Amino acid sequence: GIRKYKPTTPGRRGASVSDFAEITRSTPEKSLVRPLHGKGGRNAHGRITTRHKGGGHKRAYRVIDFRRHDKDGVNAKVAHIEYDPNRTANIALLHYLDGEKRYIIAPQGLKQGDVIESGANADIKPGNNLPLRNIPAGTVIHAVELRPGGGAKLARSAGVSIQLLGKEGTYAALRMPSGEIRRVDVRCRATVGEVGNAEQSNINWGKAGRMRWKGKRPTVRGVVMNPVDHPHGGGEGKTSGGRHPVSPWGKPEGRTRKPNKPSDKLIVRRRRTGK
RNA sequence: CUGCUGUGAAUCUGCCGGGACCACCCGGUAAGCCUGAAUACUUCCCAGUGACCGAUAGCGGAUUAGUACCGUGAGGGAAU
RNA sequence: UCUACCCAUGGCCAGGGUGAAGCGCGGGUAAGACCGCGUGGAGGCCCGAACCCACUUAGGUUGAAGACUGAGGGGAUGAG
RNA sequence: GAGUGAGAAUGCAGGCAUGAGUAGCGAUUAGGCAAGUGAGAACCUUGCCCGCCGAAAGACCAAGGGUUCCUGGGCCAGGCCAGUCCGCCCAGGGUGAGUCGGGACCUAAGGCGAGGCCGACAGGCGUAGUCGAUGGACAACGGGUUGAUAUUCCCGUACCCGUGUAUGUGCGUCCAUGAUGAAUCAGCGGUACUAACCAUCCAAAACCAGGGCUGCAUGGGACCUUCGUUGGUAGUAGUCAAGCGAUGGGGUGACGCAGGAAGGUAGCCGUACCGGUCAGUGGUAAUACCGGGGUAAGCCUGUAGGGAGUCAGAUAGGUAAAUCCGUCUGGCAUAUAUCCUGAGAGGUGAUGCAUAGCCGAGUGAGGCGAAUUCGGUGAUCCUAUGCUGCCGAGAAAAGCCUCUAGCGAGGACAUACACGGCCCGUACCCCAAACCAACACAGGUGGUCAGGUAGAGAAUACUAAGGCGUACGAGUGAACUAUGGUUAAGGAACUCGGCAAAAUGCCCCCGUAACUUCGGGAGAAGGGGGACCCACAUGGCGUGUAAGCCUUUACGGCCCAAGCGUGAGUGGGUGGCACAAACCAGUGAGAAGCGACUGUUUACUAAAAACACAGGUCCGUGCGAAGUCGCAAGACGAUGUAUACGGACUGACGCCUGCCCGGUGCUGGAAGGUUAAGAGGACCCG
RNA sequence: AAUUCCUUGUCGGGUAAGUUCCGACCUGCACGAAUGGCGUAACGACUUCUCAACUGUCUCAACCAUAGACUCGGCGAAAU
RNA sequence: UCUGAUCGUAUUGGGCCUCUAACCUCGGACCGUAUAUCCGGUUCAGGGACAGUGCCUGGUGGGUAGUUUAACUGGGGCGG
RNA sequence: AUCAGCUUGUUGGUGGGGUGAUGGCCUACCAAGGCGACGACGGGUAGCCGGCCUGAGAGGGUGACCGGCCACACUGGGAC
RNA sequence: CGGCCAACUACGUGCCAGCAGCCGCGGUAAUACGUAGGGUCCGAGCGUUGUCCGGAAUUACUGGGCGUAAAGAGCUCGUA
RNA sequence: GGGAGACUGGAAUUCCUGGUGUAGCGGUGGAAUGCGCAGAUAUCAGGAGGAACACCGGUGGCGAAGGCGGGUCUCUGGGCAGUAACUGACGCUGAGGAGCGAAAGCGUGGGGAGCGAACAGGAUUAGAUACCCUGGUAGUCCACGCCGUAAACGGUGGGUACUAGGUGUGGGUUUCCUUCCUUGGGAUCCGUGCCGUAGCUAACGCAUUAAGUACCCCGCCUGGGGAGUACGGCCGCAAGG
RNA sequence: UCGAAGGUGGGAUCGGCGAUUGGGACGAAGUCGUAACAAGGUAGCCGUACCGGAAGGUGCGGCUGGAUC
RNA sequence: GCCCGGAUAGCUCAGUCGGUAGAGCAGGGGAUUGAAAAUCCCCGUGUCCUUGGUUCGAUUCCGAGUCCGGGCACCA
RNA sequence: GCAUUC
Ligand SMILES: [Mg+2]
Ligand SMILES: [Mg+2]
Ligand SMILES: [Mg+2]
Ligand SMILES: [Mg+2]
Ligand SMILES: [Mg+2]
Ligand SMILES: [Mg+2]
Ligand SMILES: [Mg+2]
Ligand SMILES: [Mg+2]
Ligand SMILES: [Mg+2]
Ligand SMILES: [Mg+2]
Ligand SMILES: [Mg+2]
Ligand SMILES: [Mg+2]
Ligand SMILES: [Mg+2]
Ligand SMILES: [Mg+2]
Ligand SMILES: [Mg+2]
Ligand SMILES: [Mg+2]
Ligand SMILES: [Mg+2]
Ligand SMILES: [Mg+2]
Ligand SMILES: [Mg+2]
Ligand SMILES: [Mg+2]
Ligand SMILES: [Mg+2]
Ligand SMILES: [Mg+2]
Ligand SMILES: [Mg+2]
Ligand SMILES: [Mg+2]
Ligand SMILES: [Mg+2]
Ligand SMILES: [Mg+2]
Ligand SMILES: [Mg+2]
Ligand SMILES: [Mg+2]
Ligand SMILES: [Mg+2]
Ligand SMILES: [Mg+2]
Ligand SMILES: [Mg+2]
Ligand SMILES: [Mg+2]
Ligand SMILES: [Mg+2]
Ligand SMILES: [Mg+2]
Ligand SMILES: [Mg+2]
Ligand SMILES: [Mg+2]
Ligand SMILES: [Mg+2]
Ligand SMILES: [Mg+2]
Ligand SMILES: [Mg+2]
Ligand SMILES: [Mg+2]
Ligand SMILES: [Mg+2]
Ligand SMILES: [Mg+2]
Ligand SMILES: [Mg+2]
Ligand SMILES: [Mg+2]
Ligand SMILES: [Mg+2]
Ligand SMILES: [Mg+2]
Ligand SMILES: [Mg+2]
Ligand SMILES: [Mg+2]
Ligand SMILES: [Mg+2]
Ligand SMILES: [Mg+2]
Ligand SMILES: [Mg+2]
Ligand SMILES: [Mg+2]
Ligand SMILES: [Mg+2]
Ligand SMILES: [Mg+2]
Ligand SMILES: [Mg+2]
Ligand SMILES: [Mg+2]
Ligand SMILES: [Mg+2]
Ligand SMILES: [Mg+2]
Ligand SMILES: [Mg+2]
Ligand SMILES: [Mg+2]
Ligand SMILES: [Mg+2]
Ligand SMILES: [Mg+2]
Ligand SMILES: [Mg+2]
Ligand SMILES: [Mg+2]
Ligand SMILES: [Mg+2]
Ligand SMILES: [Mg+2]
Ligand SMILES: [Mg+2]
Ligand SMILES: [Mg+2]
Ligand SMILES: [Mg+2]
Ligand SMILES: [Mg+2]
Ligand SMILES: [Mg+2]
Ligand SMILES: [Mg+2]
Ligand SMILES: [Mg+2]
Ligand SMILES: [Mg+2]
Ligand SMILES: [Mg+2]
Ligand SMILES: [Mg+2]
Ligand SMILES: [Mg+2]
Ligand SMILES: [Mg+2]
Ligand SMILES: [Mg+2]
Ligand SMILES: [Mg+2]
Ligand SMILES: [Mg+2]
Ligand SMILES: [Mg+2]
Ligand SMILES: [Mg+2]
Ligand SMILES: [Mg+2]
Ligand SMILES: [Mg+2]
Ligand SMILES: [Mg+2]
Ligand SMILES: [Mg+2]
Ligand SMILES: [Mg+2]
Ligand SMILES: [Mg+2]
Ligand SMILES: [Mg+2]
Ligand SMILES: [Mg+2]
Ligand SMILES: [Mg+2]
Ligand SMILES: [Mg+2]
Ligand SMILES: [Mg+2]
Ligand SMILES: [Mg+2]
Ligand SMILES: [Mg+2]
Ligand SMILES: [Mg+2]
Ligand SMILES: [Mg+2]
Ligand SMILES: [Mg+2]
Ligand SMILES: [Mg+2]
Ligand SMILES: [Mg+2]
Ligand SMILES: [Mg+2]
Ligand SMILES: [Mg+2]
Ligand SMILES: [Mg+2]
Ligand SMILES: [Mg+2]
Ligand SMILES: [Mg+2]
Ligand SMILES: [Mg+2]
Ligand SMILES: [Mg+2]
Ligand SMILES: [Mg+2]
Ligand SMILES: [Mg+2]
Ligand SMILES: [Mg+2]
Ligand SMILES: [Mg+2]
Ligand SMILES: [Mg+2]
Ligand SMILES: [Mg+2]
Ligand SMILES: [Mg+2]
Ligand SMILES: [Mg+2]
Ligand SMILES: [Mg+2]
Ligand SMILES: [Mg+2]
Ligand SMILES: [Mg+2]
Ligand SMILES: [Mg+2]
Ligand SMILES: [Mg+2]
Ligand SMILES: [Mg+2]
Ligand SMILES: [Mg+2]
Ligand SMILES: [Mg+2]
Ligand SMILES: [Mg+2]
Ligand SMILES: [Mg+2]
Ligand SMILES: [Mg+2]
Ligand SMILES: [Mg+2]
Ligand SMILES: [Mg+2]
Ligand SMILES: [Mg+2]
Ligand SMILES: [Mg+2]
Repeated sequence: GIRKYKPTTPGRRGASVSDFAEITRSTPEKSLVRPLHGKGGRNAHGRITTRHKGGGHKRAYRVIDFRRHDKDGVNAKVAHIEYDPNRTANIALLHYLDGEKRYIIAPQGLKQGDVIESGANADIKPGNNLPLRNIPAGTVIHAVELRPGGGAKLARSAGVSIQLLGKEGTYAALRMPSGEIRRVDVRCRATVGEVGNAEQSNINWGKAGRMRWKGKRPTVRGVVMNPVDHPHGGGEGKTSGGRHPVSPWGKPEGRTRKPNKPSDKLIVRRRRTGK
């Protein structure tokens, strides 16, 4: 759920925080943690290539299993649900009967002690991962591969899910969280369920400093820059920019998907805008 | 004459040049290679010359001179 | 090697206030909501040194200083 | 034949005038006298005083500097005066490490980068690697000594890596003691070649206007075959048992922020005891006063605190194997049981070292040397990489431990003796005239120690240890300027404006409005008390010794007179103009505009109403995405996946956000009009 | 009106006196709904107006001390 | 053979559906390789004569670059 | 009730004081009580009664004179 | 002296001047206006205003109501 | 069809994809905006998605009222009859108070087919901020809160006893006639309708389901307007109650 | 010690005036529509919401205190 | 003040070529109605602001004057 | 279909 802060200070008025109710353990698996460091939005040239990044809390990477392909038939039990800094969803530590320990995105409703299984023979129960071929149409799924063996790429953020609409030949038709309908190979893997932590979107961060903790630097509006800095810059007093809205690099607001991408053959229709 | 991109021949009745192009004459024999001398220059070494300078001149530098000193640095840079 | 921003790894923030959530107990009820009393120690929270700023004013203005000094001023567990 | 004629280009170089014997001589501490030295003394030396700093202007470092350090000498440059002095000049001397700070150890960001990929060339990136501390690991403390170094030399006592010899205990390759487990022959049931048995489904050919045969398909039991069962051979021959053990596997290393409480110690304040003083004053001979009232690492011991279940069977998940780790099943556990970890107390180290004083004797060296108990207070240091809470969820590698793989005939451990322990730094300055500042410059410079009395305090006042008086002085009641001080009566009449001053200020009680997002507003406002002495008081509270009580007798527990410390209140008295006494230390109230708020900004005339902000909407983006850097490769976005990411405008919150798609963008469409190169090649011309 | 030229608009309030300020009117030169409109508790070294207290800001200036100024000795510039 | 309607044999262009073999894959596995999210090879699984990239060509193109933007004038601008 | 909470000598106790007398009447200590929708605490109005006026009565209104109580004596306080 | 409510006609103005407790009377023929004659009720008094009760069963105890006139809480549960 | 949760079914509207196929479709009192000719409407197939549940289905059932209808399953409330086994007046009502409470509306997050305030055009008209037409946003739907009103009506407060009958219908019991046919008929208990006596009512009407005859408790009225308004207060995010 | 009057302070509460501004009632023969009463020419009314010079219009749910059949 | 555009029926607006003055509303007379309004049918209404000039002829093509809308009156 | 007022 969401816990609302009391208005004891201007910075806290209106703000809220996760109740972290699903969290069972406060520390990660040592053997599944890798180091991570901040990039500040700078690339190999040391140039800022993504603005508004830097200054966030230090965090470590939990190795998430996005393939789940080498454990068909080996059941696992959910040992813990824990917080991950690197994504909106929570993560579930699985103990396989192999004695292997792996992290997976925690689906909605998955509790400690549940049994999870993988592969063609698995039951259609939240957290079970199996080829789309064996997933009946109409089911809600997440963490879907784009290419067989490529690893889960779609529907990974907290609360999101994909609906498997149907199967025809080698392809399954999927409705994306965005609403776009697209085809994927039926050999591609998916996990049954929605993604957990769906309440996170309702959090009111409350104050500038908390976004700084999350690594977001301030965004200066174009209209308050000078012409040399931004096409919207300039003018005496307040202005609307003095021209059609453009990026800081002058690109107009239009479609930016490249024409004639090969994936255009797999896309049935694009998302609808302003429905 | 020559680069890149397409297209793409004939072995002497051949082919290529004679300022679009054609004919006729003339010259030559492409898509293989090598080649001394006459020409250009002087960090450095030797022997000399000047209706050239003679210490604010002549080299930035006749004197610890690319030194002292200035500059983060590239670099600037004396005076005796 | 100034300055702007970022990355990694360390350090620093006298003293004094206020009293969030949570927890516990007692009222209250059919159970609650709710209400007292503790415990608790939250916060770009409060007052205020170090420290970081530079709001007002006087002096300096061939300065002690190519931007400073005195007197007050702001932030001071944090976007430090 | 000309580098041939200067008065001027805010011309250039050198020398030198004018201003002028003028302005200055660089803080907010301050010097004085006596004596000495010397040609010369306000400034040098010594003594006695005075003053200043004392979270520093004291003490120790990093960075930086580079001989500035010590001794002797110098005094025509330098020092804002003089100079016998100097951070200046000259000569000589001075820096000693297995343990300190680094390397020979380890990695972070980042750098470089074998091959490599990309790029006309130049080059751009980057893999394996290899560097790179601000972090990880790793062995020493106290005292003494030189003119100048000292955890480095010496003394005392330790600790950590190596090497050789000797001696003594067990452990063994070959001998042999213990230990397991596998091939194969032979006696048995369900897989199951294959011909059939049973149940069930279908119609080629099909009869007639529903009926049969045959074949096909599926499931069950059964012969061959094969797998499994249990008798022999085969513990026959194999294999394993002493240690070393990874470059490989697994643990640990291994981590945030806030917040106490508790238990300690350093330090400080007293005190038993010890040594000693009479400071020419009215009183004060021990009753008063002054000085001591010390001592590390290490090694014993294992308290407060914190942290943990253990054994057995199975396993190939851990890029091979595993007795290790992980996982799953069983049995036994809630104990002050056991073990790990760990402040401190105590013991030892220490018959030593050190010290208040006292001898003589002055160049200042040397000898002798007392007491050393008990309490109180108390850390920002230690237990603590702990514990509790929270969300923003908090390096790596080596090292260490363990596991096998693999090495193995020799090897492990203990004691004694004799030895090795490399390289670089080490002087001195280091909040400063020795670093950054052109200067012996009121600026700047990270870290470590933190005495006392007032006090909440690292504020502030005075002051101890220690360090300074810091480099022009001497005079003098001018105006005037600066910096402080006081002011009759009036009290904003000043002025653009209460600018600047003045005022308020502390602690404990009482008492506090509109409005509100119910948190606030609020220290709202307004008001009362505060000194000293005595009594209550041989009281209350903290601490806690003797005695006493309990016990799991120990580094136990309970209680506790005395002793020490310490408020708060009540009553009475006493003194002043004043009791927050000095220093220190909110002015308050009513209302409007703008911005919600804490923040950010024009280094050096603007700090704001500008920027940011949490919140909102739109647009883009389906994934080496969109966007951005790049010629590319590649990178960031993101080890993210539409509850995400980028861009645009708006800017907490409350109530709301109307009409226009003609213009110009953006999105979609393609029936018309128009339209490139490429195709075509009529006809015409030479 | 941080927007109003005319304009010190007009009326009310505050003052002995108010081109500023507060409340209104609407004749909006030339407001207006995310270059958001209208409000808003809390917050401000922002800007504006009023009051209490307080004062050398003033009526109106006087006196004291220190650093310069001034005198003597030493050193000894500068712009022009 | 011609006004013109048609069928099959060639030649040659346009569209559309497929196929695999060029080409592509930051999809999997394996090897070079002790080490290796580089790179290369092998192979499997997908795209596929499309895409990408040469050359030629028409658009969009203040994203960037070089430049232009007169004179007269009772100062210049505006007007003329 | 368009007035829901009020009270700290306030509610009770003991030892004193006080009065003609009982009693927080006063006082020191001790206990934490007392009064309230059977309207406490507030606000408004009013001297009360025998009676009078009206009315079939019940009731409504009223308190001049006469008679009984109470209260005050320019306003507020005090005692002798 | 219209009806309540005892007591009527003429003249004068004609929605004027005026009357009135209520309903209502005055618009050139008024028993309601003004005057006169007559009449009626009271009489040293008669009228008017104010005030209270009655009529008012119109706060209904005696002594009223709530389907449609004013009036059943939107519906339950339950405290005194 | 009393409530709650979960899952699920088909018809139809809309959209999408693809055939077939053209030039009209759509709409009205009559038209026009509108949708088409870039391939609509119509017709066929497939897909998506949301909302409401035809027939059964009634002046019938259940619920305190508001209300409740596709199916299935799970959890759960009330009512009625029969039997008198049990308790032994434990009852009734209820100022304040608490809870529930259509639709609209409000907050946050989803969803959005159809419908549709506002908003556009078209038409009508003197005008037409309407009625009619074409579109169309909040909303209507879901999750969790808030709001607390309706002609929330039987315009009829709750409990109890009594006072001619007749006739429908829903849920139980029982006696007879007997085929044992059974809507055969009777009696009885509990609902729900119609019609009618007595009695009541100003009348209309009510009439064993009272507005009759009586007892207990609550709420409410006191001429029409001003006004269910102002002020104060309480509640609410606001609207407002 | 207690203590009238007096002083100071921040609030309670009851009123009066107030530029400007809200609605209410009444008034003669004014202006604009025609919403209600008949099916009042779109049945009316109730709650609520949005809109419009005004009456009022429209949506959602409700009522008959609704005509014709 | 400078530069534009205006000025036509009672009102609001077209017209322009040098040979014109036309629309909607209002007004007047009929019709419809018991009577108004709405509606329907016949009618009337012009220095084309003033002013001079060109021309055979001016609403029209020039210059001037009055009145009225727009864009400007700036830099120290 | 339309049909306001006195
Ligand atoms: Mg790099
Ligand atoms: Mg951004
Ligand atoms: Mg997370
Ligand atoms: Mg968010
Ligand atoms: Mg911004
Ligand atoms: Mg700007
Ligand atoms: Mg630009
Ligand atoms: Mg502007
Ligand atoms: Mg979006
Ligand atoms: Mg040629
Ligand atoms: Mg050659
Ligand atoms: Mg010479
Ligand atoms: Mg020279
Ligand atoms: Mg430079
Ligand atoms: Mg240098
Ligand atoms: Mg703060
Ligand atoms: Mg700054
Ligand atoms: Mg000066
Ligand atoms: Mg300062
Ligand atoms: Mg201050
Ligand atoms: Mg302050
Ligand atoms: Mg502060
Ligand atoms: Mg904090
Ligand atoms: Mg010359
Ligand atoms: Mg000369
Ligand atoms: Mg000269
Ligand atoms: Mg001179
Ligand atoms: Mg002079
Ligand atoms: Mg002078
Ligand atoms: Mg001087
Ligand atoms: Mg000095
Ligand atoms: Mg002397
Ligand atoms: Mg001196
Ligand atoms: Mg001092
Ligand atoms: Mg020296
Ligand atoms: Mg020396
Ligand atoms: Mg010397
Ligand atoms: Mg000298
Ligand atoms: Mg000198
Ligand atoms: Mg690296
Ligand atoms: Mg590289
Ligand atoms: Mg290379
Ligand atoms: Mg290294
Ligand atoms: Mg280091
Ligand atoms: Mg030394
Ligand atoms: Mg970790
Ligand atoms: Mg004496
Ligand atoms: Mg010890
Ligand atoms: Mg001793
Ligand atoms: Mg040293
Ligand atoms: Mg220096
Ligand atoms: Mg200095
Ligand atoms: Mg101190
Ligand atoms: Mg200090
Ligand atoms: Mg100095
Ligand atoms: Mg001096
Ligand atoms: Mg003086
Ligand atoms: Mg004075
Ligand atoms: Mg005075
Ligand atoms: Mg003044
Ligand atoms: Mg003045
Ligand atoms: Mg003024
Ligand atoms: Mg001031
Ligand atoms: Mg002051
Ligand atoms: Mg205030
Ligand atoms: Mg006195
Ligand atoms: Mg601000
Ligand atoms: Mg603050
Ligand atoms: Mg601020
Ligand atoms: Mg500035
Ligand atoms: Mg400033
Ligand atoms: Mg945002
Ligand atoms: Mg890209
Ligand atoms: Mg936009
Ligand atoms: Mg803005
Ligand atoms: Mg387009
Ligand atoms: Mg004004
Ligand atoms: Mg005025
Ligand atoms: Mg105003
Ligand atoms: Mg604007
Ligand atoms: Mg808008
Ligand atoms: Mg806008
Ligand atoms: Mg704004
Ligand atoms: Mg400020
Ligand atoms: Mg002086
Ligand atoms: Mg002098
Ligand atoms: Mg192509
Ligand atoms: Mg340009
Ligand atoms: Mg050029
Ligand atoms: Mg010009
Ligand atoms: Mg001019
Ligand atoms: Mg011009
Ligand atoms: Mg007594
Ligand atoms: Mg009275
Ligand atoms: Mg009566
Ligand atoms: Mg009579
Ligand atoms: Mg009565
Ligand atoms: Mg009466
Ligand atoms: Mg009545
Ligand atoms: Mg009744
Ligand atoms: Mg009624
Ligand atoms: Mg009712
Ligand atoms: Mg539900
Ligand atoms: Mg179609
Ligand atoms: Mg169709
Ligand atoms: Mg009840
Ligand atoms: Mg009630
Ligand atoms: Mg609703
Ligand atoms: Mg709304
Ligand atoms: Mg809603
Ligand atoms: Mg919504
Ligand atoms: Mg409710
Ligand atoms: Mg109601
Ligand atoms: Mg109803
Ligand atoms: Mg009702
Ligand atoms: Mg009844
Ligand atoms: Mg019945
Ligand atoms: Mg009846
Ligand atoms: Mg009745
Ligand atoms: Mg009313
Ligand atoms: Mg109301
Ligand atoms: Mg009110
Ligand atoms: Mg008024
Ligand atoms: Mg009507
Ligand atoms: Mg109607
Ligand atoms: Mg109508
Ligand atoms: Mg009606
Ligand atoms: Mg409407
Ligand atoms: Mg309706
Ligand atoms: Mg200007
Ligand atoms: Mg009319």
